[PDB]
Amino acid sequence: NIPLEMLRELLNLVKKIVEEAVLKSLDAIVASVMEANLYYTSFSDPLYLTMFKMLRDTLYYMKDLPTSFVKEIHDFVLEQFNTSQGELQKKLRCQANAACVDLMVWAVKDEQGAENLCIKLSEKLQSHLPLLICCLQGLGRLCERFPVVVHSVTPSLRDFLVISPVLVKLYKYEQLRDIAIDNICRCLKAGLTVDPVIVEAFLASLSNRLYILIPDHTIRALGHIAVALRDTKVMEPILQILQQKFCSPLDVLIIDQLGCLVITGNQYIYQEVWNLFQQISVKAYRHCSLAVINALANIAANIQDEHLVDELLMNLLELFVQLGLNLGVLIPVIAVLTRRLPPIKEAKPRLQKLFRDFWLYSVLMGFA
Repeated sequence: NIPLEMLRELLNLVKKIVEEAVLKSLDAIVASVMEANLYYTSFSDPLYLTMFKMLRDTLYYMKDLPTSFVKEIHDFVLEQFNTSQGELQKKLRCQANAACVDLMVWAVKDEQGAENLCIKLSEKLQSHLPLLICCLQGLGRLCERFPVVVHSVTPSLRDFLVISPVLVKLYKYEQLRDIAIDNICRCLKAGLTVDPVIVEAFLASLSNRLYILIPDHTIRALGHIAVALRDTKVMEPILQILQQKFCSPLDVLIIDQLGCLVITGNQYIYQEVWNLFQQISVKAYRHCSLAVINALANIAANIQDEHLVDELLMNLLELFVQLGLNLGVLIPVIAVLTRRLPPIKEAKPRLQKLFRDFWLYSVLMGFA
């Protein structure tokens, strides 16, 4: 229960300490002391960064604020931003600038103001790195708060992803990419929260873009959105898209995505993916022969439905007994699966027959 006048005097303190003349005087006395003869060298940038960081933090989570206070806060941050940013267009000031960005997005309460903020950030994006990442975070948060401007911000984020010279120069890394796709997923979920038809338009647009090294980014985004909507008319479209998108070293990470897709825990999806893997194994794209079993190695450790566990165990036992008619690589996954279960006492005699056949084949081949 902080009374308001303490906030007012804190604003007075912060506006008094951001004076530049006092900084110049401190620099002059620092020079006098240095020439008179110590850890710090220049106080201006560190003091400014500390003061802006505390300004951002100490007014971060505080709520229940009427109109005059927030409008004057917005005045402070906008005038400081205009004075500061419009001068370095010729180091550590970017952190303070990003603090100003994070503070000013809290002090907005009008949809038109949000639209103006999005327009300015879109203008600055399509051309310091902390400033860009904080701009992306602010765009994501603002889109999360206001569902109206989602269609306004949907293209601005996609055009950068589908087309990034800075990333190309950096390659010759991925944190910005993953935070960007996370913001994309948050924007999509916020949009579909209010409008049940925007997601269909977005998936149609991404399918059209896929039709026309962008496939790697597209596949990663598709995997991220698919795992994002695991709970929720939405799983069937992505299922059919991934079914129809098959077909080239680009197939290495597709099954990697399928391994994560297995986690969702749907009987039909599990049957489809297991049938696809069985067909691939029977045919043996020879290069994928290793990759697929690697996917199994990842699948074996990420199953939580016991029904799926026993079904997978039976399926791989049947696959092993069928392939007997090269076979020494299928044991590690069985060991990993069986190390997660207590010793078995009795079950369906089908399991007993499968185990007996497996041991018979093992002793025939002399693996023991």
